[PDB]
Amino acid sequence: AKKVSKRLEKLFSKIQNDK
Repeated sequence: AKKVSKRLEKLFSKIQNDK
């Protein structure tokens, strides 16, 4: 399963909301 992306997306979520 290469959907670990979710966990990665979780860590990047912080940078995403850099408004």
